Amino acid sequence: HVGTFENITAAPADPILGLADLFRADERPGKINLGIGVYKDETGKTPVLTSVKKAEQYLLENETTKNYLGIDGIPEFGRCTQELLFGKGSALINDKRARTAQTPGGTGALRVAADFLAKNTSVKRVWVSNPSWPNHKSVFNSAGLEVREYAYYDAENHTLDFDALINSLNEAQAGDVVLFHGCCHNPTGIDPTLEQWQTLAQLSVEKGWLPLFDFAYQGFARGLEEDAEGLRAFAAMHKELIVASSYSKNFGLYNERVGACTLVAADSETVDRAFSQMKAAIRANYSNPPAHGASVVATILSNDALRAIWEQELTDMRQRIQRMRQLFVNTLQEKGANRDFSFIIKQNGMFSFSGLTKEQVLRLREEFGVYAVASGRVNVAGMTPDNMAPLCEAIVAVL
Amino acid sequence: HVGTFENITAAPADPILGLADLFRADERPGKINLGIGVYKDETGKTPVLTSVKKAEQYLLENETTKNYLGIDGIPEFGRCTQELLFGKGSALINDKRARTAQTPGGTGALRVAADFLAKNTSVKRVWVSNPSWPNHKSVFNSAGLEVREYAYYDAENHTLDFDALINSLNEAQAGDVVLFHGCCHNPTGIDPTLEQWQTLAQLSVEKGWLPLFDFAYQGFARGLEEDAEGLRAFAAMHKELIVASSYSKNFGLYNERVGACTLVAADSETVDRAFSQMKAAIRANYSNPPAHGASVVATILSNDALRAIWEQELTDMRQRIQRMRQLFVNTLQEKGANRDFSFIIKQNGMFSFSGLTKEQVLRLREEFGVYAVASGRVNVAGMTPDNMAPLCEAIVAVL
Ligand SMILES: Cc1ncc(COP(=O)(O)O)c(C=O)c1O
Ligand SMILES: *Cc1c(COP(=O)(O)O)cnc(C)c1O
Repeated sequence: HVGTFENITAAPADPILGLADLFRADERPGKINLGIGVYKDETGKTPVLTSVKKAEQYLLENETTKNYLGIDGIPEFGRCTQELLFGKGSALINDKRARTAQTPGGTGALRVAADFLAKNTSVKRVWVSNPSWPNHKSVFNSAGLEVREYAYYDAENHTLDFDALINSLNEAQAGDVVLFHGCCHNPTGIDPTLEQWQTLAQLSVEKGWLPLFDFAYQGFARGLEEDAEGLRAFAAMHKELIVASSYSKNFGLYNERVGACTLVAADSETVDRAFSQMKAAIRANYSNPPAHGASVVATILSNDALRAIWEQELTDMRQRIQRMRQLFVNTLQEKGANRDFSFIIKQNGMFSFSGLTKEQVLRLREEFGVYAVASGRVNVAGMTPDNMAPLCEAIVAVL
Repeated sequence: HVGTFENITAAPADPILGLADLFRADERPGKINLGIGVYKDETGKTPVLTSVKKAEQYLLENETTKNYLGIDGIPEFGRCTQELLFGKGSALINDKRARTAQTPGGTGALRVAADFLAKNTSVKRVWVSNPSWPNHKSVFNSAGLEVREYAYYDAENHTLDFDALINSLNEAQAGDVVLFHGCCHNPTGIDPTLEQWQTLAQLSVEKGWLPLFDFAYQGFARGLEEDAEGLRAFAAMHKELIVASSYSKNFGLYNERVGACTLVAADSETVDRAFSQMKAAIRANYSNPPAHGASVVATILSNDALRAIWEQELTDMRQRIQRMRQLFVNTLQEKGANRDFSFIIKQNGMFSFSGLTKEQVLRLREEFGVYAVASGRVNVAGMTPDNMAPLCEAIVAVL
């Protein structure tokens, strides 16, 4: 008989991860990796947060069983997640209009929403920004959903092309899903202003879109509450929406897969009905979520002492990134750059388009050991005082 | 605009988890839970294994980062998993014919395999035993695969109907997937004999099936090596096969979601080619797997001192279940059951069909607070010397 795997086509190379393999292979000393997708501290390390170590020691001393969690995970983890997203006194919580499922990471939350929508609604189309996180298309496609793109990035002024965004979403029908990055847009770091959020919220209601928010970087732009203003503007006007949030970055719990899918409906009776089908899609996927990572988050957010520690560690991460953004611009200037890189200061989060062509990105990698994604995206959190000067010297040399 | 979630139908109750929710709510003090497949010790607790607590202490004091694992997880975890499945000096291992991905539990391993098959091959049908774990149909249906049933259990004699098995499977065409329980068949507890396994291994290669092994209870029938004989018979004869395994139960790591999906192809080139697509299906699902549980398992299996403790803890779990099976049969006769329950002694694992009708199972729950699955499956590992007498008095009362 002929094998079942005989004529399987090899999968293409992942953009972000395909670079990590080429970097680890590079035997040259001093190589710099700006294609990473995680945070690094002043010494180039991705440490475990102090609040997390404390929480983990408490769990080691007090856990008496590893018995299964419910399909939707730790209840306290859900309550605290909804407070972070909507605010302590949100009407969505008091009206019992939101239900939250603990998921393996923000990716798991997007996949659960995709499976839920594909199997239980007439949704057939998801609209994603161009550019966006490359994995968005894979997740919704995995459920058989068509993914269309809407305009976003003005590569001339390094700003949000709001006029083209509206025009490109003209063909988005009622009942279509429109995906928004809550804050720190990946990869451009360009976020709508509060006024622009409100315009989109109003337009979303008139057009009949189902908004889906991807919230992976709460606390990395301006602050916890500030970074949720855009979502809460939608929450105030919409009867229904979906939020896929992640704690991978703002708790440094990347490999513990800590995320949440939050479902909002018109009333308590409708969200409970819908949520039962979301739990069914989780049951047929991974059954129930991993406990350790979410227990840490729940312990920290429910303990005032630990939460004060965590919030300061998040501030330390946010402030270091802004300093590197400023130091990056000043050092490029110091090293003789004629191109204006001021837009870097105006962008939020770990990522920004350097504006380098693929040809310049290629020269950095093979000629200077500086590794960036082919799109020109660079992780500002991968920059340190020790590597800033070599990095900038390389960039200037290819401009 | 009408809502997208307005016309969603509530999901039905899970045959296993819907029962567990009822048990937690029951206020009667003498209630007994024989439903969910979770181990209980002599005191009715589900403790953390001592080896696990020690491994978790090591991790707490030596982990320096939570950085993402690779899509396929911890390497040593994958290596140790293949040794348990195939043996120390397996030809599959030395020939580099096997690839293993760490997955969120055994369920996650099933969904990953299903997603991988539905999107990269011509597989349309999956053959699952009748009866089987209820979630099997849900996992493969959600990936878009049709599920056909083949005969297995002889309800009159309480044994394996090996004739009806071979007959119903003659309708399975080449390229179809046939799911086998590696050991401790859920829910019957009847496993094929080594002679019957070898008969199925030979019939499989002839008809061109794609074997899929669900291995959730390795070490609970007779032993680690002994429980892999059936699989290792297929492995020494097949060019391709898939093994979804779980560490939820033999490590008591339920809520940390520790499993593996192992892919076997004809040669190292085909397996790496197919595995690249499996890693793609994982990326579009949960991205990468949770570390804590798998790290514990790898720490234990790689340290001879810890492993020695774990192997003894697993032996005690296996033996206690066997003692409860004997005690269960002896006590039923003591309490006046008359019917012969000797077949329970010949069944392996946690689960056994009590032979009770759905109506008797219903009476046990409403009238006596004894909670079993509607199929009559009872968890022997939930029986203790303290709850054996009330449990058996209730069963005799409904006979
Ligand atoms: C036969 C079978 N397959 C798969 C599973 C799922 O195991 P896990 O909890 O690790 O997802 C179980 C759990 O009971 C099982 O009995
Ligand atoms: C990182 C990221 C995710 C996924 O986060 P995980 O918790 O690692 O799964 C989703 N969306 C965006 C925009 C991200 O940057």
